[PDB]
Amino acid sequence: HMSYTWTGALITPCAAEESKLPINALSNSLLRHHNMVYATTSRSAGLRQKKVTFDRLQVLDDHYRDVLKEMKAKASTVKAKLLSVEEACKLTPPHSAKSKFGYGAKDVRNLSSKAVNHIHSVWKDLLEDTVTPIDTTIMAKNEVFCVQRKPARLIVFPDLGVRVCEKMALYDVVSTLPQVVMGSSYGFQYSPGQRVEFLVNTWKSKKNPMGFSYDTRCFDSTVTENDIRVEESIYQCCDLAPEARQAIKSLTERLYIGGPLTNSKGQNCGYRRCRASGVLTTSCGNTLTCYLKASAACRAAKLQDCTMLVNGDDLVVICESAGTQEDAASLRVFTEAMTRYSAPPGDPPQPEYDLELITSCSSNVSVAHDASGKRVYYLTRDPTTPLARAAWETARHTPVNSWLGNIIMYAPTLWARMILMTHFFSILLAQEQLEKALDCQIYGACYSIEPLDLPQIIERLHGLSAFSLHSYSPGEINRVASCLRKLGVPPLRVWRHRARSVRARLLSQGGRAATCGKYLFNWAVKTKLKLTPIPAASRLDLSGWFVAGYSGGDIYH
Ligand SMILES: COc1c(-c2cc3ccc(NS(C)(=O)=O)cc3c(=O)o2)cc(-c2ccc[nH]c2=O)cc1C(C)(C)C
Repeated sequence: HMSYTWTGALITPCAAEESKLPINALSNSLLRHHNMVYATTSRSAGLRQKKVTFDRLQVLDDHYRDVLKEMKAKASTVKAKLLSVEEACKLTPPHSAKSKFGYGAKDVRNLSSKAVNHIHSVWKDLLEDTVTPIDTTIMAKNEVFCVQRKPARLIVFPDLGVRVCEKMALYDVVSTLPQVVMGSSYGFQYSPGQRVEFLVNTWKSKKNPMGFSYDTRCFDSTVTENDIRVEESIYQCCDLAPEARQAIKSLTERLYIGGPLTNSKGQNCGYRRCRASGVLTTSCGNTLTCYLKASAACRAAKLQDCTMLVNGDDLVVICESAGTQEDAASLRVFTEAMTRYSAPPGDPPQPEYDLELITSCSSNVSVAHDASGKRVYYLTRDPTTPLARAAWETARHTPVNSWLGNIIMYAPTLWARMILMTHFFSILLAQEQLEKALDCQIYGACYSIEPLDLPQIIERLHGLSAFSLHSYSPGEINRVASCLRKLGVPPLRVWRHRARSVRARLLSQGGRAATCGKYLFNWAVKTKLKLTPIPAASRLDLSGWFVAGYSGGDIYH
């Protein structure tokens, strides 16, 4: 029961790959330790192949079937709709990988007769054939990190025509089913502020709280045929149109369970028998499976009052403590149950008795103070990877602007405000590109956003307090200052000086640029301006922002 089998053919790139941090005239103003930053390339794909390839053994007990029965009872209350070709076309990212059959993402988005006719023939084939394995492309992802080198992560995806069909059959399912099945445990329904609120309220709801994050080693590879069939039985609980049922069965049999792996040059690389990382159901499938195995493992370990928080393969459990030493033994049993369910740990989970010490989705809760001096909880993270990616983005245009996604998601943080906002607004001002829409990712979905709209976006997600936070915690300040010394990033005092200039330059432009100066950089001036609700923020359509996760799902909003 191997996750993969391989032919020996290489995982090949599509274009030139850079591993060394590109340098330009702007680089040194952000980061001096250039050799610390690198990008993964297809050169390390062979090492990743070794890591992801293993035998999976699964032992399913009564706790597993009991949780699954409860999940199916909730899933049966869901009604989902089939999307039209046209509706599914419009969810396609403008730079999504082109089809092998003579059309691309822009042809799909424009509803070109050629794209639409091929999609209809792919759909008809799904309904008529529920056996033939569907082809997939295997690629090495090019991602930027700081040293201490990771081999490239792999991406496995079917053709563009298949991806549009996945949307038609399952978009409504993967967007609505997880919150119904998992309720408040479904992480992707929350904005960062709502996630903090859920974590704080959960922690407070326990008499003697204990919390831990559970890291599964190579989660996609641990996903078995059983897991993928169990996910399909959950989707099948929904009230569906007859064509959607048939398409879901077909996609499960032909694509989700497994299939051949083809490199960018058209050679057969091998065969997958685990989760494909680049399908519509990757996020929903991972969330459901992680929640199922973990809820079952909690009952096996006799963990009292376990509240889960699940986002794909990312898991946080908050429960009642049985005493520090009993909690450590309880965690070893939870781990043994997860292992029998084919979800062994990367790092062994550690019990935590301080909410701020739990790391989940690379993040943690911290505390600052608003303008009135009131304690305010917010989400932060170690800024090393955001800063390594900002350095890359300073010298190269990339398909996804991580700095923009990081400013959006981490707007209240000391590091996003003082460094990311300051640096990138300075760059945009110099290029007169404040109005230019840029692509970013929020919970795996793609968005096109104008930097000029950041004050309204931030107000809507985090509230006006995101522009007034001060008196950050010593632990947070120390982590940021340490990260800056390690990367050779100028100290926070330099950023304050630069921000005063960026603020003045923005205010000088007037209009929307002045609003950016006023709201984003009020922290930089000694005599602070009174920050009132931005009229434009109320008009924002932010409906599908925090509904579901779509990592690898090829979604554009
Ligand atoms: C939910 O966790 C997040 C996540 C977050 C966490 C996460 C954890 C696990 C997975 N796993 S998977 C591939 O199986 O779906 C997928 C995801 C995912 O898509 O988004 C992502 C961000 C984020 C940061 C910067 C730009 N864009 C973003 O989406 C912020 C938060 C916080 C903790 C701040 C709410």
